[PDB]
Amino acid sequence: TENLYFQSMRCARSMHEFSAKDIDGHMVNLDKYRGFVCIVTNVASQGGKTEVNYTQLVDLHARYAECGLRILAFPCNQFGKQEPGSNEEIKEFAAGYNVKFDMFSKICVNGDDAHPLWKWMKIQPKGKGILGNAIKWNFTKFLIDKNGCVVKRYGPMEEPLVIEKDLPHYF
Ligand SMILES: [Cl-]
Repeated sequence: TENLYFQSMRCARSMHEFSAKDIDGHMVNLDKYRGFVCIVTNVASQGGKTEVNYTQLVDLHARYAECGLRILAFPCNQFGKQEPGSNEEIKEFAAGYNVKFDMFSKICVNGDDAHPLWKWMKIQPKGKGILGNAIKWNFTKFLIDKNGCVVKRYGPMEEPLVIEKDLPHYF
């Protein structure tokens, strides 16, 4: 079972209570996203849906950054080992898609070594999965409101443009 080891954290109210290393290795306090609507997603470079996901995320960011949309991308190698490269290589991969949103260092999203933000997101009322809460594949997406609460989860079968219709409610 996936366990928080600071059991307090089952009572965390917001993504803004968490921190993560950016793709350059620097700690980022996620409270910087207060007042912004965020899409948080796990990414891979060698996935079957890598091209559509990066392309559409870059498009949403281009079209809605000025409305308050931010995107946090977390590389993860847990799905067919489809993100095997170094953070430096992943950074250059994203640059080829002209990514202007925020890239993070590679993490686990499932299991005992999952980043705490990911452990927390999947037990939120609106972050729950269909059969259990595990992240099922690359490019699961969580929509986070301006107060840092999880408001919707989109599975790997949902391309990022599907999210577009839901954004105006949270801006
Ligand atoms: Cl994929």
